[PDB]
Amino acid sequence: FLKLLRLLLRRQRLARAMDSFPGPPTHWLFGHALEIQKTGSLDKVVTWTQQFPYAHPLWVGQFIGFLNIYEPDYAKAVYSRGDPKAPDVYDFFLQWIGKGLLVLDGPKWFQHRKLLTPGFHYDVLKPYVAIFADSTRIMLEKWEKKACEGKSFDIFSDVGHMALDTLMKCTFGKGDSGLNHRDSSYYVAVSELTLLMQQRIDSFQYHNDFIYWLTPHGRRFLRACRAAHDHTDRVIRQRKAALQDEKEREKIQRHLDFLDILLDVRGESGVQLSDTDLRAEVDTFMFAGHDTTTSGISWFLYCMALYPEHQQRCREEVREILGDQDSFQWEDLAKMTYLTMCMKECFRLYPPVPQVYRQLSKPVSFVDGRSLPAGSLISLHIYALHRNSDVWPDPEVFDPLRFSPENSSGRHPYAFIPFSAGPRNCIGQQFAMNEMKVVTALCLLRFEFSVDPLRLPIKLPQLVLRSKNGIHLYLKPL
Ligand code: HEM
Ligand SMILES: CCCCCCCC
Repeated sequence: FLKLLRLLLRRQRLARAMDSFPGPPTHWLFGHALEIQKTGSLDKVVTWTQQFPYAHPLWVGQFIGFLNIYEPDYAKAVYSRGDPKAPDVYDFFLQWIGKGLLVLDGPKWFQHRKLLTPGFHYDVLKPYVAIFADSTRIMLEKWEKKACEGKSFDIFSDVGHMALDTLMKCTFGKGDSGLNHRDSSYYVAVSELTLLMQQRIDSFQYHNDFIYWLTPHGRRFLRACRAAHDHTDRVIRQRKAALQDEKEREKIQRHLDFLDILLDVRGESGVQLSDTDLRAEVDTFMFAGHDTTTSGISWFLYCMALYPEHQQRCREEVREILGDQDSFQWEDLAKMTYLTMCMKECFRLYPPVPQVYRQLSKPVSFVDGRSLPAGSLISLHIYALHRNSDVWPDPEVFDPLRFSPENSSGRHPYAFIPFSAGPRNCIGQQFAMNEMKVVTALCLLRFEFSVDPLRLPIKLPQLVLRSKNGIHLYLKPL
């Protein structure tokens, strides 16, 4: 009883705050869940976006109500203020990545953010360029054999194994050994975790913790959680043991990679992390550092396939930059200006993270006079934001030149936020951008990509942006 009364009072509170915001009709039980759970609901939200300027309410089951926002001023008003993440959504992370940097709020988040930000300084990243090329070459060898077999194949999983391996070699001290059967067990568990958690987000019956853990869904989730934790436990043990080597420990001790910072080599961290805190940050970054870039690369190579003229331009840019070099140098990534424009245009139409959430700790007033109070829930729809017609002429049209120096000089700084923005932006953005430029550059020099008209990708939200049917492409070796 006590709890049910509070539940209805919040229900009425959240609803009243959004009364100045008209929105689509709500089912009496599911709210908007039934539209959201359909294939294509990202595009149905885009249509709601045209019917309701700026923002519109959004309900999952008549108890939780978000304000879906999709206009730059509205995005800027919230995502510049470092309000906490929406606990109704991010609490589902807890059995999986825990209270790591993505879930933390408040001054503990800033401590860890201060702690981990040196791990992604460009001097730490320069050596990673060589690792990116090695791991890509391993993937491209597999691909030259499949290609000569004549059938189209899904590239997503191969890109993921490659991304996972390159993430661990770069930021977790993995040695030259490479992928092992156990690494694929981790990869498969993330699929299950992001599948199930995305469905929990859209399924209000699964919201209550007590109930969820009794369902087959929740038990499946907790089996996957343990599988992920077995992986991160080994990676941690392995690096503590490897630092017991005299040669190795002397060597590490100017700039430290991600996992060594956490392990507080050289004592300089100035913060003491619990084992819980440590594993949560490893869980968090092991996930965020490969799931996202897998989506980005895979969707990019799809966009290059859809648009061979752009693909050929990118192929010629990177070919001139490489010359007779054995491999690209960190300095070369800046010259890939046109590849970067296509990559941004890809992320506009195919954002690797299409939706994020906040819970306002303070009120906010928007550019049109409407406002919201503290305690309300914000749903940043990056997908619709990037297709906003008031901001992007011909939104569905792929045009890399949208991101030329001239055409972006007066860009609203919150129009194109695939890595978010404000204090809770992506810590890994330049790690990711660098990885993806090196991988896709080598991909284009080695293969020419075309789509499969029989198996065109369908967009599938899954925390990051996946495909219902993979990304099946045809490859020509060169
Ligand atoms: C294509 C690449 C990437 C995309 C699209 C992406 C997207 C995002 C987004 C949208 C956020 C905000 C989270 C929210 O609003 O809830 C974010 C934050 C973050 N990303 Fe990424 N990310 C990328 C690459 C990376 C990489 C490479 C790593 C790890 C090495 C990573 C780790 C994280 C973490 C830990 C945060 C939280 C930072 C904080 O709260 O201070 N991301 N990312
Ligand atoms: C609720 C969706 C958030 C996904 C964040 C992923 C961070 C890279």
